[PDB]
Amino acid sequence: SGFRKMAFPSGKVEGCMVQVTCGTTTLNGLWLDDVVYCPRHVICTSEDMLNPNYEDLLIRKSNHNFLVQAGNVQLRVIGHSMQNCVLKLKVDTANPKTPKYKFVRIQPGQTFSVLACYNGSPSGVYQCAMRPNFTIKGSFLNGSCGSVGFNIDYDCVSFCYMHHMELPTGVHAGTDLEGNFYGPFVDRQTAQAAGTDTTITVNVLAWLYAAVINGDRWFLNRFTTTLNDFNLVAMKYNYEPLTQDHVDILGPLSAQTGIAVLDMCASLKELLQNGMNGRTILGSALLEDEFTPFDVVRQCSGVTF
Amino acid sequence: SGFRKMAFPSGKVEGCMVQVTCGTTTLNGLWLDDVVYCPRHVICTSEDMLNPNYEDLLIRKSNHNFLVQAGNVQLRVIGHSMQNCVLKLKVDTANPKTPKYKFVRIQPGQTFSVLACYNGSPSGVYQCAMRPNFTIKGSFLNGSCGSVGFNIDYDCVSFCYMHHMELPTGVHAGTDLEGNFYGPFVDRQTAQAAGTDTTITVNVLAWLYAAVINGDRWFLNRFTTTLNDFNLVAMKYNYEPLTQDHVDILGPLSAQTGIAVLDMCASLKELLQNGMNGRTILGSALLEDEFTPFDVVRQCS
Ligand SMILES: COCC(=O)N[C@@](C)(C(=O)Nc1cncc2ccccc12)c1ccc(Cl)c(Cl)c1
Repeated sequence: SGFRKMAFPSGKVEGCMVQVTCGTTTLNGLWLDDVVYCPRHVICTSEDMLNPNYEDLLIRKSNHNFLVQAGNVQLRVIGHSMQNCVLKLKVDTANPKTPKYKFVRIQPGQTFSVLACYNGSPSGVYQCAMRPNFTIKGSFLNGSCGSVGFNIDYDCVSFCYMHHMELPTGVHAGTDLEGNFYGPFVDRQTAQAAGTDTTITVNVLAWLYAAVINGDRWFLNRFTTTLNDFNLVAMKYNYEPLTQDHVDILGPLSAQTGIAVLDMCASLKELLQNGMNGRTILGSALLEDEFTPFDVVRQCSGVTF
Repeated sequence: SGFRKMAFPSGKVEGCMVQVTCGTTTLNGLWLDDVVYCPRHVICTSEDMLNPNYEDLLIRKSNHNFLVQAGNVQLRVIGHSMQNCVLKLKVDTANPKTPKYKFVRIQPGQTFSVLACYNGSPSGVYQCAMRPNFTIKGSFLNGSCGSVGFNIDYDCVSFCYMHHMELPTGVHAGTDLEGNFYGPFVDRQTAQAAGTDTTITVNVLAWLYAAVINGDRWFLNRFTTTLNDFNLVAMKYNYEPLTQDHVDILGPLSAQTGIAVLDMCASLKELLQNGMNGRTILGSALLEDEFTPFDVVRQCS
């Protein structure tokens, strides 16, 4: 029993965290094989952040301008290239702690673990979801840039995020490991605002299935709904539309609990219109949307890494 | 900015997780140096669970009855001893991945990370707190026994918990790494019930200070209170009494935010009386009590 917000074990990623220093800026880098990946804004100071020509700033840099530190060992930079918003520092040493890894771009609603680092040193791990507005509600302080988001698939680490910045509302923006931003964000100093967020519907439904698996049934009802009627109601409460893909994905949880997805939709529909009424689901007074259907299965079955 | 429930990086503890098998039972062990620590109930049979004599069952066991597996390598048991509710299996290999560590016994209200394992294999990490009733609200399935609770402070792993059992309410009971149970629990199938839980008041106040640091001030008020008047109100909502130690502990957060501890106590009384009114504090509609004053300072500086 129990349902906690659980991150993947961070050991395989901790062995990849390095400190990258370029001039006055110190952020984190991800050392995989003989390459160190980090946000390209490390080559930026104060005027280099306002209106920056990154190709122009990078051509002016030499390999010895980047001080890379793996623990107490300085890594020798032998090359530098830029792919989108990520800087790639070729080093002389291949990381012996390099795990089996992939660079994957995730979709909104998908969750991943974040290993928050400061000065190439891991300080915490947490689980969060790529919001529909492409931001992450992270916990980051100055110096966290270059902290990575990942999923662990069997023995393979799928890197899906690199932290670049904090928006004025306290939410975070970053890129996949190929330097492509998540959302309409750019890596510079300009007016950028996160779009109005929406709730990840498939994730709330998965979390309601997890509540049923844990003995919380108070919200269940005898009613069912059509997918169209549910989406008409969901749109009104700023909830993401539920597709037939989502209904299919929730199939195993529906089979395990004996509650059809559209029957669970009718419970969510009542919860949106009438509220919790002083009651809680899995210790929460709000509908949780940062557990995917796979996360629920993984935690309520016992999958290991 | 931001406030998340944050666990410590689990790498240093992952390198210590082994699988311990004794007869039909398979749970997790913690391999530190040449010793593997695990719950002593790994030696228990079917009829030897309601009233087990552990000294008697252990004297009947030999080193080859324990199959210890570190990844795909079978470790060789060369000794066995029992310290309270933990079994210590002396092995012939010192764990090369052994970090700088300590065994620390924590007090209720203290937080720690849990690395949940199944068959000596880490499946996930989460944060939780020692409840005032000495249980943890964990997420554990059968086979998670021997999973450990830890804190990491300046390169050193402080082991503070080892999972032993699930109570009938779904909450969990376990021991410190010296085998001493937290709470009035025993490692027997006897009728055991967790005492009625209470909210960790000092932790809620620390979390309200974290909300102020993050710009959330809606709950603040013009009032202050006496510690006695606060405790009289707190006990009515099943909140732990706030001691002068707690008031002292919240001093740095009080200095940083400019809100006196007893002034924040008056905010908390009002929150208890009125509720949230559709508003949230740090993305929560409930008062969070699983962040210590030390966690708040750590995360906000
Ligand atoms: C055959 O195992 C039955 C069982 O419950 N065994 C465990 C081992 C048990 O509770 N363990 C489990 C741990 N954490 C979550 C658990 C969720 C579900 C089930 C089991 C959990 C048990 C039981 C009674 C005692 Cl006194 C002790 Cl010390 C241990």
